[PDB]
Amino acid sequence: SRKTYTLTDYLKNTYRLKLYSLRWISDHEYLYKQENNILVFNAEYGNSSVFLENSTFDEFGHSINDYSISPDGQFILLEYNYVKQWRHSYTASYDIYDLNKRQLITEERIPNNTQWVTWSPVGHKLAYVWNNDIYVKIEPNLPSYRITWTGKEDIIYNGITDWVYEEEVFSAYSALWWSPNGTFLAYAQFNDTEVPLIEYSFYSDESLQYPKTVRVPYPKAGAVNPTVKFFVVNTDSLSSVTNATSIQITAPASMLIGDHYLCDVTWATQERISLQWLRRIQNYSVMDICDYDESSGRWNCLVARQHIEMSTTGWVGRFRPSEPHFTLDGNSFYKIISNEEGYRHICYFQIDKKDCTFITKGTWEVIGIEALTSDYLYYISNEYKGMPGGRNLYKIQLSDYTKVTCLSCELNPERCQYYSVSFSKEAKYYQLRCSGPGLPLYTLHSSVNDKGLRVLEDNSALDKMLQNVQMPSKKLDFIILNETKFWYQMILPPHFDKSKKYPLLLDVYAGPCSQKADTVFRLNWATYLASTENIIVASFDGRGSGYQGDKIMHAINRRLGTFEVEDQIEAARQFSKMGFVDNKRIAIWGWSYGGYVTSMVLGSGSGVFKCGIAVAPVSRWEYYDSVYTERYMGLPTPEDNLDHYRNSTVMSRAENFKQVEYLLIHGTADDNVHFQQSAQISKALVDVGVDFQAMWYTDEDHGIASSTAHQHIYTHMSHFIKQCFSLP
Amino acid sequence: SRKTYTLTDYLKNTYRLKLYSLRWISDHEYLYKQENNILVFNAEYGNSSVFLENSTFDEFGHSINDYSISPDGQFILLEYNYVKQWRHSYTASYDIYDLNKRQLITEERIPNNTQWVTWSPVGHKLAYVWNNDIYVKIEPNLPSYRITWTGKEDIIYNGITDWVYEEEVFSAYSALWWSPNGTFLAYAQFNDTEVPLIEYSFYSDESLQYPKTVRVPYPKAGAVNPTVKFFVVNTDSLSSVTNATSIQITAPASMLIGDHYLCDVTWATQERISLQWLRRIQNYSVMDICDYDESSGRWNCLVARQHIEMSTTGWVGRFRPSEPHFTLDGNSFYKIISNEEGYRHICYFQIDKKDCTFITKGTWEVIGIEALTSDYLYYISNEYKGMPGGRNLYKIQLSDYTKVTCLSCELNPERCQYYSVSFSKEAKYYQLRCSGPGLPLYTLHSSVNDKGLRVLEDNSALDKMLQNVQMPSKKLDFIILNETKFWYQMILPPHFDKSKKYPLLLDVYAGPCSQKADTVFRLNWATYLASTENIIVASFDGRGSGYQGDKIMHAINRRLGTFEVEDQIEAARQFSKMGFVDNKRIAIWGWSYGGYVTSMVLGSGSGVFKCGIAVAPVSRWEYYDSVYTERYMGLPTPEDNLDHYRNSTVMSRAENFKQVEYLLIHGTADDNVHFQQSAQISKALVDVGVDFQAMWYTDEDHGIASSTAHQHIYTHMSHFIKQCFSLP
Ligand SMILES: Cc1cc2ncc(C(=O)NCC(C)(C)NCC(=O)N3CCC[C@H]3C#N)cn2n1
Ligand SMILES: Cc1cc2ncc(C(=O)NCC(C)(C)NCC(=O)N3CCC[C@H]3C#N)cn2n1
Ligand SMILES: CC(=O)N[C@@H]1[C@@H](O)[C@H](O)[C@@H](CO)O[C@H]1O
Ligand SMILES: *[C@@H]1O[C@H](CO)[C@@H](O)[C@H](O)[C@H]1NC(C)=O
Ligand SMILES: *[C@@H]1O[C@H](CO)[C@@H](O)[C@H](O)[C@H]1NC(C)=O
Ligand SMILES: *[C@@H]1O[C@H](CO)[C@@H](O)[C@H](O)[C@H]1NC(C)=O
Ligand SMILES: *[C@@H]1O[C@H](CO)[C@@H](O)[C@H](O)[C@H]1NC(C)=O
Ligand SMILES: *[C@@H]1O[C@H](CO)[C@@H](O)[C@H](O)[C@H]1NC(C)=O
Ligand SMILES: *[C@@H]1O[C@H](CO)[C@@H](O)[C@H](O)[C@H]1NC(C)=O
Ligand SMILES: *[C@@H]1O[C@H](CO)[C@@H](O)[C@H](O)[C@H]1NC(C)=O
Ligand SMILES: *[C@@H]1O[C@H](CO)[C@@H](O)[C@H](O)[C@H]1NC(C)=O
Ligand SMILES: *[C@@H]1O[C@H](CO)[C@@H](O)[C@H](O)[C@H]1NC(C)=O
Ligand SMILES: *[C@@H]1O[C@H](CO)[C@@H](O)[C@H](O)[C@H]1NC(C)=O
Ligand SMILES: *[C@@H]1O[C@H](CO)[C@@H](O)[C@H](O)[C@H]1NC(C)=O
Ligand SMILES: *[C@@H]1O[C@H](CO)[C@@H](O)[C@H](O)[C@H]1NC(C)=O
Repeated sequence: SRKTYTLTDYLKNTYRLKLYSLRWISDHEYLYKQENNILVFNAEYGNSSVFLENSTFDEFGHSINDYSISPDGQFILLEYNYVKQWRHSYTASYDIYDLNKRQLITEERIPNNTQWVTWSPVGHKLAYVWNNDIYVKIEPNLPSYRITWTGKEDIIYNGITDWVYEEEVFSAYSALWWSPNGTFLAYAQFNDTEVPLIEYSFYSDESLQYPKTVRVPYPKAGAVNPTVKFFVVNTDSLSSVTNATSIQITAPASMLIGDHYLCDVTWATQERISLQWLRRIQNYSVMDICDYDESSGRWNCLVARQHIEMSTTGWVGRFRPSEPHFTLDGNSFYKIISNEEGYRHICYFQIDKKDCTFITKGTWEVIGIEALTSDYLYYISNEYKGMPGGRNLYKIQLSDYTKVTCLSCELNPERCQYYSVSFSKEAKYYQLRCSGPGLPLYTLHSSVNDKGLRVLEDNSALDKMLQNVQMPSKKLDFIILNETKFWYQMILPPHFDKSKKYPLLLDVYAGPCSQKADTVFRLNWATYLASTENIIVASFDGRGSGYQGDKIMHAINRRLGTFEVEDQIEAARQFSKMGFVDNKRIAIWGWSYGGYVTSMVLGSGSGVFKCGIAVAPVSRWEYYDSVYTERYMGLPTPEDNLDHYRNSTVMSRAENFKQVEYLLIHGTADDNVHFQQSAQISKALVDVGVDFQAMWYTDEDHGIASSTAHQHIYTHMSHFIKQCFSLP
Repeated sequence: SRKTYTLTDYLKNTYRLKLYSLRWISDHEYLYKQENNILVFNAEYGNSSVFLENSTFDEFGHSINDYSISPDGQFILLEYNYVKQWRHSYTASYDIYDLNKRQLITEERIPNNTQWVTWSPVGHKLAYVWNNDIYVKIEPNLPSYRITWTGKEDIIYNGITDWVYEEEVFSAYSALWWSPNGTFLAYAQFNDTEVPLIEYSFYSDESLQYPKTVRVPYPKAGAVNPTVKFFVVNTDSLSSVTNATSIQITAPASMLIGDHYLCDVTWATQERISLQWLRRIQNYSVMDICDYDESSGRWNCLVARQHIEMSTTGWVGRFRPSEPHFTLDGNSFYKIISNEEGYRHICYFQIDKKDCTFITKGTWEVIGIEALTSDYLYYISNEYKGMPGGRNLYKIQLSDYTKVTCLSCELNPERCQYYSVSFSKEAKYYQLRCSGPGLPLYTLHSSVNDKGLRVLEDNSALDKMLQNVQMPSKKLDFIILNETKFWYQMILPPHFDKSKKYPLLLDVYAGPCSQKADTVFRLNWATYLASTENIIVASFDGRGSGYQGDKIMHAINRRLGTFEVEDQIEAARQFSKMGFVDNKRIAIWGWSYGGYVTSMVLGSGSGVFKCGIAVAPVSRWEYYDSVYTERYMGLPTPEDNLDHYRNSTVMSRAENFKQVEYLLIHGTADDNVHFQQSAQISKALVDVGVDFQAMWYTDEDHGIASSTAHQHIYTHMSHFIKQCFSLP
């Protein structure tokens, strides 16, 4: 066809995927960003109208980052001056705008540097965090009622997470949860007094004469963790001339014996809070159901209705214990739980009753409970066809658990095998979101019929463009390594010939609960390596991987660095048993956990790999964070699992790296997997005679995310792959 | 047959130069280590006696780092437990041993972690620094007096230097100076209170979980400097119940007007100190000459005894104002001053007189004054043959300044063109120390007659070893740019011929006062590049270089990054004009200042250089230290020289590096030229799109000089020059 997908197209984004990201604002209405105008669309009858003329700029002159409308409709927040912190955390400035008047509130403004803002779910109350303390505005033009006073930089956090709870427990900076009608404000406080700092240099722009040492409370494996308290405040009874009153609700006594984590907060009703707790050995978990009591102000959590969850073989959850989806009445909930057969399935709990009824079953897993109605529960799963790498929407009839209906399986079954869903409020309308194996398809539905109303974006211009390109295909299949299936994918070059020997990259992540063999569509680096340079970029899911039952996933418990690494050698070995793969040209690469896994493969002495690349790798598990590492490994005490902590290091395999070419990459401002880890790889290689290639990225974080640095890292890695595979 | 000088032979140190490391202890005797038996030798007659046996000090329990015999012979310091700090500084443990008995001094011992130790010049007194304070010890067994109390880590340095005084002022961790007979002890005090810290990480062993942040008071260009005060204690009047009085000698009013340094301390007489100060703009210096009185104990410095040394065109000194050489009576002195013509020569000063009288002149420079008797002043110079990178010993009859006589020129004129000298006490004997261009040759001589007594070491065993190895030859010659001779050296391959086109490396330092073209013999990395791989390694001293007058040296004044860069490029243009060099295979490399000029050459755009390697380079003069930088640059203020601080960065040349292959190298614990400096080069290259090779070194300093990291850096660089020059 004359043309390929080049590296320049990946880095500059020539061939664009169009998304259809909408925010629901009611039970029937949503917002979309059509050009620079924000339109509201009525999802029943189809019609739309312009809500924001004046764009993305003009209301003060500032380029706006977000447009959060209050749920009653009367007000709007304009977010400006975004300053990224870590993965979810940021600071910004916040002007509140009156929509019934069309004018700015210059009375009692939210101060710049604000860490978090959230409207109450009803009305127009605000709660915001600023300087580690919570603030509450009853009206947006009236003074803030301050609510905590204990906040201090790097030490006490009220209403926002610390480093490790952000990245590793909640997946979020926020630690405010409102009651559904707006009355109570629940919040968690974190305490980082005795937690040790990672210290790293930051060089800044050229004019900064002395480097800044950036210092971050960060527990690594075995270290002193943070501590957690949990509170509730009533907002309707805040005194205008006295202090707020925050009633603590203490964690259950089976948690207070050790170090523990608060891992979930979901309000069941206006007067009921569900709270999951996790022991530091993350295989024992306790939910409290905590009702208010109007005669005392307090929160009682009767131990009878608390629900225990545990693991005798791994850890509770996929990363954390799963979220309960309550029924409206308060008195029951559904929750994803691993069953007796090993597989993760929906389970119905009744508030004062032990155990659960499994409402789903089989050799496959539920991914998430998406929406709960009077008569249906909607869920995504990988059930369809026996493929653990596809996603489809389902609905269980709650009066007859045998009446499950797939709502997305058959809509376009060759093009669309990987769905997600965004439901409106009360679940009246649902936007399906296909994302492979053909081009992303975005469609709107009503829940009454399951009939489709409109097609929101079909990716037509993306299609028409890509018919010029010699595009690669994806094989998706399995290999039976015992009796059990293990899944894989291959991006194969265009014009692929089974009687020709191609070079073979493994893309690797490989960590606990990962998935790399999937039906998703991607325009990435691997698309350039197959399209232009004729490399098969394959990828394997082995022992330790997710979405397939705990006999696969929990294979790696107390044993990181072993079977996820060894089955990746077996995957390359197996692909080279097939006769379209060159034996003399087999690279391996990953980022992060895959950087780690790549280095352990390179240092195993297998013979199979000529070269590899490790970007921002872990190298030794005592250098990475406590919450993640000890979830799988235990504690690095010799009463526990110190022997495997020490036996699983990249450093202790340094000797075998002279059999291989090696590129090591890392960002010097990595707040996540610190530059330490790569500094310890490189020193071990130096101390044993091996030669390798290195590349630091000055000031770049864990994602190596800057536009110039992203262009550079992939250009450098391309030249490494091409020299290794003998390509001009 | 014949083998070749390989990289393995360089690294493992196969062909070893024997030196002759003697140490004078009298006017007629020296000590020399043989087998860890230290022997004393008699100079005239040549006989020896074993003074310390190798088997003695096994019972001690430790491997000894140094021996230091007292000037009366009654004692010895045994230094052990060496722990390097910076270039000259260290911490140690010290036992004293009695040589009239044969036992250790058991009580009143020098503490552990002592920073510096020195005997008085006559006798057996001990001044030591520990915890930043001076302690005096009149007899080895008696309790130590405590001279100072103000000592404080990182802040107050009594009798030792802070960072910048160690590196750039004294070349020495020491800041004690005894009087010749031992009655007085003088000291500097540095005050680093407001000097900004520089911060960097230290990762340490694999077992260290959090990286430590090293912090060092370090004044960068323009930043607040340390201050200085100067003191003298009479150590024959220390009270056993009260503190020692320390009389402070104050600097001249013409130094106290702004910032300044104390740059030389020389005792002239038993009651006469010479002190030499330098303004922060280092083109003005004042020598005070301060006499004691027994009338009060004050030290009065007469202004009718001050001598001013200015510079009209650059800075005072080669690196600092030169050391004075007092005659015995103390009333007159000789020092190396720049004459009217710009060339450095010996000037005879008389104390009360203003002017000086030149004792030498010509088109060459005096390197050092090495001895002063009543009849002769002995000096090293480059006069011989017109060669600015040769060295020879001279003597200058003080009764007749035209009766100059070269003591070393004609000894072995083909083998020996680079000398140094060590005289005995009172200058009765001298060791000459030839360094090339043949194998090093060590000889002893008598001063009364200039008769050679013996050969001490001749490197006979190395010469036998090298007859079976194909060694490279060395050309040392000159080009003529703008009517001036500028010298170069070429290390030419074995069996070299005029007809082939050889690839050319260009080794560089290039800094102010440097000399990379000389007559000294070396077995180095360049010897392997010539021997095995057939690479001409070349070197050139352009403008800015020393030894050739101030018309060449002060060309670079205020102007670093300018003519020294231009002239390494023009030297490589010129070397291509000779027909034996491949102009598609020029490369460039240096270390430190040489990595700065490598970088400024590689980013010039000249077309000459295909590749190069900057190791631990400067990149911006505001990141390097104040004392060095501002010597040649002024202050980085817009009232001074800011504009040229900004024009002369590597970063502002980043876009042009797209034309050249590039390897940037740096060790992360470099306390001298910080890892900051390469980290801002790489940011600049990234933010502009240019690929480059990188290499870091975890915990290596400015030297990159561990056994493992020395093997690894030179192996990695060897790969880069081979693959650039297309060599297998
Ligand atoms: C699809 C899905 C669902 C889900 N639910 C939770 C998380 C989650 O908690 N993610 C945080 C995580 C990225 C694992 N933090 C650790 C981290 O960053 N690590 C670990 C070692 C290497 C390095 C990397 N990369 C991720 N998903 N994804
Ligand atoms: C021949 C000779 C004799 C001598 N006596 C003293 C000094 C001296 O004190 N020199 C300053 C020095 C120790 C090199 N510090 C500066 C330094 O290390 N720099 C400067 C920028 C790059 C980096 C390097 N390399 C130099 N000489 N030379
Ligand atoms: C910071 C803090 O709360 N420290 C408490 C202190 O108040 C108490 O007096 C002491 C002895 O009982 O115990 C500490 O843990
Ligand atoms: C849609 O049309 C009806 C009026 O017939 C009404 O709901 C509203 O004006 C329109 N809504 C939107 C979002 O455009
Ligand atoms: C911060 O708030 C101030 C009010 O103090 C406002 O004038 C300004 O626009 C805000 N943003 C910045 C970047 O200062
Ligand atoms: C934070 O925790 C430390 C113990 O790590 C304790 O001393 C301090 O009192 C706590 N502060 C608050 C506000 O809870
Ligand atoms: C509220 O209490 C805090 C102590 O937690 C105190 O510092 C503050 O003065 C009180 N505020 C008011 C308005 O009384
Ligand atoms: C919200 O529910 C609470 C809890 O019972 C009740 O106190 C309050 O009256 C309700 N408020 C609103 C606005 O509905
Ligand atoms: C949790 O894991 C540990 C470590 O493998 C094990 O000893 C313990 O029995 C497990 N189960 C519970 C409920 O603690
Ligand atoms: C050298 O020999 C003479 C004569 O025996 C002796 O007096 C002198 O001490 C000896 N010196 C040494 C260092 O052995
Ligand atoms: C210094 O301490 C070491 C122990 O590290 C000990 O062996 C030695 O005897 C001590 N030396 C002195 C002079 O106190
Ligand atoms: C050191 O200097 C600081 C000013 O930076 C001053 O406060 C202190 O007194 C001085 N200390 C000594 C021992 O001179
Ligand atoms: C000075 O000496 C007295 C004893 O006379 C002693 O107490 C004091 O420590 C010394 N001075 C200082 C500043 O330490
Ligand atoms: C050293 O010279 C000084 C100054 O003249 C005098 O006070 C002292 O007596 C002399 N000491 C010795 C040991 O010669
Ligand atoms: C020192 O250098 C400055 C800066 O170039 C120059 O203006 C001045 O004349 C010199 N000052 C002295 C005291 O020689």
